[PDB]
Amino acid sequence: MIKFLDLHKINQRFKSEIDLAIREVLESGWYLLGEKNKAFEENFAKYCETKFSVGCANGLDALHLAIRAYDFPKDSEIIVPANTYIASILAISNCGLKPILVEPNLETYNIDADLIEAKITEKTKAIVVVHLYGQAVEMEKIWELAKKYNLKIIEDCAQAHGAIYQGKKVGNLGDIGCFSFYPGKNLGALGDGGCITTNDEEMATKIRAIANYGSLIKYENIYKGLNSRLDEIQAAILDLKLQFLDADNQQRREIAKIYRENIKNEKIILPKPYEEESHVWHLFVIRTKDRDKLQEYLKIKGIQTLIHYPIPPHKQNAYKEWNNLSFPITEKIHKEVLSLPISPVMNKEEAFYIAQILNEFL
Amino acid sequence: MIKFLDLHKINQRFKSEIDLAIREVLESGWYLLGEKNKAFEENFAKYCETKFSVGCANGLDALHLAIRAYDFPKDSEIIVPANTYIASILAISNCGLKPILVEPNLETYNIDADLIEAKITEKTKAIVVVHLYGQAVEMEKIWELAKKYNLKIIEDCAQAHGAIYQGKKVGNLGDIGCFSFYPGKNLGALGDGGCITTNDEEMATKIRAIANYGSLIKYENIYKGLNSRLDEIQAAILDLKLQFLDADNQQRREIAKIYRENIKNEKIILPKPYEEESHVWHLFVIRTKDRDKLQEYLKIKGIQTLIHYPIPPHKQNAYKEWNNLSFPITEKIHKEVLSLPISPVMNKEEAFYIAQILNEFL
Ligand SMILES: Cc1ncc(COP(=O)(O)O)c(/C=N/[C@@H]2[C@@H](O)[C@@H](OP(=O)(O)OP(=O)(O)OC[C@H]3O[C@@H](n4cc(C)c(=O)[nH]c4=O)C[C@@H]3O)O[C@H](C)[C@H]2O)c1O
Ligand SMILES: Cc1ncc(COP(=O)(O)O)c(/C=N/[C@@H]2[C@@H](O)[C@@H](OP(=O)(O)OP(=O)(O)OC[C@H]3O[C@@H](n4cc(C)c(=O)[nH]c4=O)C[C@@H]3O)O[C@H](C)[C@H]2O)c1O
Ligand SMILES: [Cl-]
Ligand SMILES: [Cl-]
Ligand SMILES: [Mg+2]
Repeated sequence: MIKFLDLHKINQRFKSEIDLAIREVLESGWYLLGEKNKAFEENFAKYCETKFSVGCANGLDALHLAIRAYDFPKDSEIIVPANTYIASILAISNCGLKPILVEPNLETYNIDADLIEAKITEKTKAIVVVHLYGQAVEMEKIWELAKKYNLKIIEDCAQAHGAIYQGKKVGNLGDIGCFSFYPGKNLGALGDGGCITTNDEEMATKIRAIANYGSLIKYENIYKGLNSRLDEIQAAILDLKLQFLDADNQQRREIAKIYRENIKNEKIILPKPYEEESHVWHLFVIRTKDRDKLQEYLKIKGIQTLIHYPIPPHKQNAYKEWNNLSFPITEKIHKEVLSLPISPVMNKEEAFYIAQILNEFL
Repeated sequence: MIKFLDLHKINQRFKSEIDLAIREVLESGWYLLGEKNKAFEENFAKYCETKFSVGCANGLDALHLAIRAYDFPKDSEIIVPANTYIASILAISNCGLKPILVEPNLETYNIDADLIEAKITEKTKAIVVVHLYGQAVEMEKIWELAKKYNLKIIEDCAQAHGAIYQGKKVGNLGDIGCFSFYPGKNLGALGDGGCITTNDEEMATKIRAIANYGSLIKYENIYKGLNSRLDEIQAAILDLKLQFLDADNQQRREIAKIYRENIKNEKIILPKPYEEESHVWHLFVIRTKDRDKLQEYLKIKGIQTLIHYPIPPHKQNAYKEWNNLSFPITEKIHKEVLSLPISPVMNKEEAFYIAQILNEFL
């Protein structure tokens, strides 16, 4: 069976270094809010070329912190892509604000910036751009509209660690970037973890306070806070893995290159980034009309696949109130997408096998 | 320097077992939602004598999950002790509900059940009882009022793992129990972690869903959820430490016994539990009129102390709107309390040293 994502094999490359990093935390007797978090924040900010980074508990919490720290009026709207993973939208709902869905461009699977303005109202306060599947959103028209309406740009970078647009890294393309370090991400922990990136020192400080019960000074609570911290053990593992992130992303890109050049099936639509540095290939997403039949065929041929995603947020029981809204581009994507195996440790001869098996489906 | 709480020394007792447990998780390649969480939940439910336990990210999240899962009307009130750690109150605020503060009994530092009814309204939906410092709340009058008004009882058990009232463990004294496993707690992880305990299978299932983005079935979201999980590494460490929790609590109780029998200073008020099994001695809290002078004297004598707590929630900037409300019993406690060193690994001869140093303060 070709595995979709072999996390044991990804992390086995660092077995001795992970052991030493965990043992350093255990021997420090400091498990939270410590030197490994400080070093990881400094190094991840440097990687994104932001002045600041603040660790937190997971990627949804990163988004919740970014929105909550703005303290927008309770009737505020936040624009968000209709086809993202449900967590990008949950963050807005969980802050008590109104998500306003905008279709992706079918060509990019990312928010269509030329559809946003039609949904801006006097209540709009922010845009959550999602760099979906590893592709950076083309930001030029988002920058224009954000400034025209004095909106904040909140990047959901959970799937796109290291992606580039106009020479800037995701996490440095708006007011604040929000990251997941869930174990399956392009930079994965061995547990839940997240961070924000920003150049705004006052927002970095406010988020660091809110994520620690609202406290920067022992015994004192400035804000009504949350509890959203990155464990020292996980910061230590992330800091050692960060050194290899560009190389891992390049390894992914070489699998994507095999698929993009060797799949020749007119009934399968391949991902096509606008620039190679814009895509770090968290997910390699194809579209086909017979998606469930293709997944079963591939399974019979020894190839594990997952769907990102089969049910869009507005069709979930969670968003029952939206189930009769029409987002036909999003609906089509969710009926047609399948994710092919891709990772930094995947053998290239498996990608050639998969490409020819896909060509035999036609 | 006698340390307040030596976590390295607490965890050093389990050095080889923690190494083996972490390595089992790493070699499984399953870091979340796995066998260590299943085993820990089963064993912690058995320990509390509840049918169910659901792991989550931390103790505040445990409380947030318990309240959120009830889906109370948005104008609802929740009764909570005025003198608890601020997180018990943050959980209510963060769910968009109205905290209604009730004074503790000065004799117990726990909610005065004979002051609750005066603050019940038609909007009251629950009581958050807090087993503060390790002492179980006397529940008989809380049970009576909860049933009279059809209120839910949500136990904040963060400080009281293993405490007993009327032969039942904290976490089995209401509708749902909420636990912290923050590293300093009587059962501590090596990172953030938490759980709920309950006999209600439908609430356990709903909380497990909400804590995993609202999803029990892959690709499907029943509820608008959060991301609040217990890492497999932390569940593994908690499960091995749970075997020693009663023995660690008894070791704490023996330090408390030294303080309670050997401090003879009429200007210092000692903690006095109603039954020995009701107190697991997370914190050993004294009161004195010259609290800041006593803390500095003890520091000069080589004894580290902390304050639980010096600023009550209603006086915090976080709750600025409450800063002119009067809770004189809570205010007095916060001006007078100091916590003496106590832990399962503290040397008993240090407790005798501390007791005689306190007697020399008079
Ligand atoms: C745009 C966007 N925004 C915010 C978020 C929220 O970030 P978070 O709060 O940090 O999760 C996400 C998360 N997004 C991801 C989402 O895309 C989805 O990802 P998925 O690929 O379907 O997830 P997975 O199935 O758990 O992992 C994939 C492979 O990995 C293997 N695996 C996994 C684990 C955990 C393991 O322990 N061992 C394994 O071997 C099993 C699978 O084959 O579901 C996850 C729970 C979310 O974190 C997002 O995409
Ligand atoms: C009633 C109630 N409800 C809900 C909650 C919320 O639970 P949570 O969300 O899980 O935190 C609490 C938490 N309550 C505690 C609260 O009592 C307070 O506890 P504290 O004793 O003042 O905390 P501490 O100073 O961090 O730890 C004490 C000693 O431990 C040493 N230490 C600590 C750490 C973390 C370390 O890594 N290494 C060390 O050596 C240093 C100190 O000397 O602050 C904590 C952050 C909360 O988690 C509560 O009391
Ligand atoms: Cl649209
Ligand atoms: Cl009162
Ligand atoms: Mg965590």
